[PDB]
Amino acid sequence: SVPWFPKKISDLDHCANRVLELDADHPGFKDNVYRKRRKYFADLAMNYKHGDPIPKVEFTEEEIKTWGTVFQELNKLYPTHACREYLKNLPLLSKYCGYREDNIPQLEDVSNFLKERTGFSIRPVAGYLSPRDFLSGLAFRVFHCTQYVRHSSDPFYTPEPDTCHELLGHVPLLAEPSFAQFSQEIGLASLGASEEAVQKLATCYFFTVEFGLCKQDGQLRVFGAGLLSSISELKHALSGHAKVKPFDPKITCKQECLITTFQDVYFVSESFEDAKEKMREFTKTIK
Ligand SMILES: CCCn1c(=O)[nH]c(=O)c2c1nc(Cc1nc3cc4c(cc3[nH]1)OCO4)n2Cc1ccccc1
Ligand SMILES: [Fe+3]
Repeated sequence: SVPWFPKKISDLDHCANRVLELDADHPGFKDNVYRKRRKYFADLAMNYKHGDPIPKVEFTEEEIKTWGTVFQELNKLYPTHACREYLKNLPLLSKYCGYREDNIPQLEDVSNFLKERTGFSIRPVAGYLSPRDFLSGLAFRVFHCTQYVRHSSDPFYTPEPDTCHELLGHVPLLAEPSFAQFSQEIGLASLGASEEAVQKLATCYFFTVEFGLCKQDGQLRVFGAGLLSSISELKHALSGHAKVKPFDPKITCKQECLITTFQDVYFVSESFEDAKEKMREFTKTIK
């Protein structure tokens, strides 16, 4: 008995809304106005259907300032920290999608850019989905993406994904063919897979797509989106203070995914091609 899974891109309409409303420690928890703004974003995502243009948003001066603060600091770090594929694609986004300190890019523009480059596209998502449903988007080269901005009281830290994390952390690598293929194959492996297998694929995703390191020309570089949008952990990850291990799915999938602190350990992939090969070998063992 295989569980239901999407068979075509529009089938994500039936799981994208199955969202499993701020946590007590959220910076905007007591902010009625921010709460109202978040309801606005959540409704845009809930009402979205595949085929729609993604609704364009007029961001407030406050939201744009928060983005600018994060953008400015992270861009100082990227040349010495980010992998070559990230650095190659970031300027294309400045040119074609309006990445600037004083402008938050629109998801529809970024989606059109990705569609041309690698066939990836964006779907706005209200909030957290099951790992099964989130990974199933990747099978159709769909990235479920938050559209809201973090609270302005703390521009540097966010307990959840926001659109700064999506646009600065995830998008430049989805524009890279080798990474897009790697990501899609995680989604494909997940379709109709056992609960057990889905969880293991989710953890492998976490320690590559979200917090991965890679080796390039003998150096350690960052490709994980969660690192690329966190000023403090981006620096920490390439400091001598961090614990590092080679990416190895059978080992990596045993590691706990930390959400409110720095990771205990980071995994180093040799290349996106090699990570992809290692996942192919791994998925055979859990089908
Ligand atoms: C299968 C992987 C786990 N996983 C899941 O099971 N379901 C998801 O919906 C999911 C997810 N992962 C991410 C995307 C994501 N990026 C993150 C970056 C972070 C983070 C959490 C993140 N979740 O904390 C540290 O930095 N999402 C999208 C998401 C959207 C809105 C709120 C939370 C999460
Ligand atoms: Fe993420």
